[PDB]
Amino acid sequence: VDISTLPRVKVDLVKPPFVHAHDQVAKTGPRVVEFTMTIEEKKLVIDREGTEIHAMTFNGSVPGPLMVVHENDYVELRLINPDTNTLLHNIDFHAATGALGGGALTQVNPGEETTLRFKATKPGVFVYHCAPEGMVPWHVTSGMNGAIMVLPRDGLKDEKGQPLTYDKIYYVGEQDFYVPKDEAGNYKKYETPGEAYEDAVKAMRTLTPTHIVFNGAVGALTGDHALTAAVGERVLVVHSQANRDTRPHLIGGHGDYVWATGKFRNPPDLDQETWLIPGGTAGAAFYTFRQPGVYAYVNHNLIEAFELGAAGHFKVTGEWNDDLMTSVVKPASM
Amino acid sequence: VDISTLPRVKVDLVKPPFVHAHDQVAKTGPRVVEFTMTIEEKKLVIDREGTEIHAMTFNGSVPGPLMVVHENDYVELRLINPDTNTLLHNIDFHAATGALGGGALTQVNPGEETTLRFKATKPGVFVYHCAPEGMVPWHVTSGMNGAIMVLPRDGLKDEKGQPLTYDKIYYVGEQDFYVPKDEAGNYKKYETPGEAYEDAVKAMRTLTPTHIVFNGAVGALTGDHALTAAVGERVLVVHSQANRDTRPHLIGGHGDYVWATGKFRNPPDLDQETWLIPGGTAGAAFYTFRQPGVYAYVNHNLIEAFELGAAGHFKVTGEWNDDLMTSVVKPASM
Amino acid sequence: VDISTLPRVKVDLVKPPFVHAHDQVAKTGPRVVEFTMTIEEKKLVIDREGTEIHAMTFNGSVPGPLMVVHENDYVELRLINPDTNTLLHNIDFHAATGALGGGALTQVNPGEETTLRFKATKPGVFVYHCAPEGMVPWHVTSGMNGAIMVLPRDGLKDEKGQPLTYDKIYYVGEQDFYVPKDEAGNYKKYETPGEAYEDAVKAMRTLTPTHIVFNGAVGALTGDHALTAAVGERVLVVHSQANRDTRPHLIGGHGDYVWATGKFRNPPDLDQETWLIPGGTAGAAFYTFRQPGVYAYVNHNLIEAFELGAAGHFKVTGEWNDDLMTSVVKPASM
Ligand SMILES: [Cu+2]
Ligand SMILES: [Cu+2]
Ligand SMILES: [Cu+2]
Ligand SMILES: [Cu+2]
Ligand SMILES: [Cu+2]
Ligand SMILES: [Cu+2]
Repeated sequence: VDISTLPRVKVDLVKPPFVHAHDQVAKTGPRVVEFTMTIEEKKLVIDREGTEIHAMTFNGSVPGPLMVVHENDYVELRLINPDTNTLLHNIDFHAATGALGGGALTQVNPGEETTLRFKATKPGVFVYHCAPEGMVPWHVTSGMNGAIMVLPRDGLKDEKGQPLTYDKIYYVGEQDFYVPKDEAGNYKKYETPGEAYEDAVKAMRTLTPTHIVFNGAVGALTGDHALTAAVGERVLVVHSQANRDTRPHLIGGHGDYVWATGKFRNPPDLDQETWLIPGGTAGAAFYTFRQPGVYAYVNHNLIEAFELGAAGHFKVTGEWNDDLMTSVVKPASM
Repeated sequence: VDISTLPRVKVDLVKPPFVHAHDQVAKTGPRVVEFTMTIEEKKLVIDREGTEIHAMTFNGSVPGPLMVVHENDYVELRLINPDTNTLLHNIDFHAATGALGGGALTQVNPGEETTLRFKATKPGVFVYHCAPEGMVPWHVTSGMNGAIMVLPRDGLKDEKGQPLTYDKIYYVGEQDFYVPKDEAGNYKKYETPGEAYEDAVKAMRTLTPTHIVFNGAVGALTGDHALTAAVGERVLVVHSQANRDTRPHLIGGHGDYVWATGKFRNPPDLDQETWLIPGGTAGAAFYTFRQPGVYAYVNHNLIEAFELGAAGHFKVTGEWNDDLMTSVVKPASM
Repeated sequence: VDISTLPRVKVDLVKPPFVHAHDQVAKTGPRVVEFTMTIEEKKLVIDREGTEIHAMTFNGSVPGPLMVVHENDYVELRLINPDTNTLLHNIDFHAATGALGGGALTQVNPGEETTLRFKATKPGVFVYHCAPEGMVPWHVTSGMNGAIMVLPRDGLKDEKGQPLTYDKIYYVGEQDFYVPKDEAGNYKKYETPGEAYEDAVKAMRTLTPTHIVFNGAVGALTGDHALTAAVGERVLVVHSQANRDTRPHLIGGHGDYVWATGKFRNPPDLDQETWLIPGGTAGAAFYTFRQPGVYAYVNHNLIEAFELGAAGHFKVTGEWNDDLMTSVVKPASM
């Protein structure tokens, strides 16, 4: 087969929790979709008390952008490592076949550039992350991870076969930070990551994170930055994790359709309250709202949710329904 | 639809691991089932060495009672907070839709009372727990949790469709306690929970429990308080967890039918040895015994089972079967 | 039924990750397969820095050998405890029914021998381990565990029904060691296990392992001891765990067919990137390779993989495929 006959299309990626424009059903044969990502290292504030870390990011955000392609398309990515960085990076896709998911061919030193083309042969949601030889967990637990969705050429289907169309799509990436704290119980500071590597390893070896955040900060999805919807809309939430297990939960709602492993060739589950997403994988949930108000989106390890910071908010417009839930007797003195 | 035409029925709840009387198949249309729960705070001994904690409970037991209703019924709960308590409580159902599962409408200060009515629209086993704004994990990891079973209007079915009828039903609730210990390695004591909140938070932030118990105490289901059955009986064990993952295991037996997420609209699994129940969810297992004797029911994280206290016992009456298992040569010297 | 009419067959077990000779489809009725295992206690080096532990083993290896039988066969095991050991051991199968999986009938003091016969009535992969009264986690987290595969009498089938034949079969057993370290941060040494029991308990109570290894040592499956295959071959990897959850991942590949709980009466999953295997269970993955080169086989808790030592290697011979993955622009300066 000649690759030079398929059409080409350029896409510009958007900062999460929003996704770039796309169609839910394909209207073309296989194509060549062209993305562009610039690695960047920067200081990040990840809580209210002003805790600072040295994060490494794709396109300058934790997590990286969510790419969306169709099955049997050709994904061509152009990765740039500017001259102001200091480390060696390389991407690694869980959707590509062979050569360590592409990590053996995308090693770029500071001030370099590479291009990798692969074929998306399996539909579902997959995880991509950095993976340099000898520093994999340090690069991954600092923010170099993201997801990619390979939709089927015909669309999503329920357990029987009828199509499933969504109105909105959000992308939530959970991230666990292991910040090294000195003997007095205070977090430390450094100048460059090379001074932080040793303490980062020593803190990672304890297997317990210090922070767990949605979208790269505490409260990054609550307040004015909350997600939005209306009663009757259909939302697809793509949840991702790269190093640790997670159990998403939508307080007040359920999961109408859940791919907990994120593979669309399998029939989904029904009426899930809390599903488990293993570490190093992405899951998808499909929900249609039925009541207005504010919703919580948490990791139902309640200590990780309400003590470490893994919580977000939904705002849904609409009109109440006294048949589903009603307050018969308001709180009185007797 | 008029709610005032459906019949009403009052139910009195029973202390676990026993369940109140009910029918496995519905013989009426939708009804209104009326429960009553009184919150109560008390000192609990949770091990053999006499470790004391300040537990908060529904109806004065850890875990709370197990309610049983049918699909599309109307659950009306009347929650009372006596004047001798000191905190603010509110229930939160994972089976109700909207308003944070009912937590935004059931806040009762000490010496108050409220009534909440919702509609059980999805069959399966669900978790309910307390959830006050700012103290969710502290209230939940002290004993304010339980389960509720919404059976289908026609009964349980296997993976092909034939009905599944059980003879007995037991309810096991696993609970993890994070008891604060002082510098010498000894557990601390307090007078009221307000003095314990700070150390409780500091101990919870370590993500490792100090105790893990079945039915609210070490050895609460072993000895004379063990569960009972006979060879040929059919038992449904409803296992619950509210904060941490668990992996139940029946030593010597299996799981004939397992709903690991606890949703009956999904086909069960077959011949499970150890299934995983995520944190903040309830699962159901259906087993028919084939050999007499004593059985262990453990959390197959063996350190949590035999070092922290998550173990219980079954006593089964019947006659042995030399065909399944037999001792050919008893332990000899050669 | 008379047991004395079925044919008998002796099998000699092989050190992992290799399996003794067997057929994928049965060519006889039910038989009586005879195994032999000798318990042995020995000092093991489990890392590069020469950390020593006192391991207890079946047949002198961590993990124990993998037995393979067919459904409805009769497994007869003869367990020997030589006079040079010092503890009391007893095996415990998750595939047998009744009497604590066989632990109540196989207690052998040093210098003894026993024989146990049971019937394999459920197909799948199961875990067996030692379980003495009062020392279960200490005996299990020192290397006394393994797996057993009970194949169906007709062979493995995919989600629709077509047979699945494998060319090679490997067995990977993950093991977590809790080595006690003294106040200076150095691992301790002892003479006999009786001196190590107390510190072993105190270290186990922290719920965090110090080492996590494939096949009983760091780097035991990398280098010249890596697993081998060719492009187009079909491999069945049987992964086991006895105390802790694990999430296997094949970097560069996928899971074509996955039994994550390891029970063959259930339809497998498709196109898994990372599946979760609960603690105290065994799972099976079936993969056919499509690209040559070196593959990583890791626990995708990347801290446990690349910081504690849970990693192995595949070497696949064959010819590259520029259509699946290709390097369009090699790393350049621009
Ligand atoms: Cu990197
Ligand atoms: Cu990965
Ligand atoms: Cu409360
Ligand atoms: Cu909850
Ligand atoms: Cu032993
Ligand atoms: Cu076991």
